[PDB]
Amino acid sequence: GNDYEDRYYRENMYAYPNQVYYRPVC
Repeated sequence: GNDYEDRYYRENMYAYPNQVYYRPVC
């Protein structure tokens, strides 16, 4: 399985945040 922070690696790279968003900083 996997257990990260919020739940999974969502606070890193799940779908939305590729970097921050991706090109724009957010």
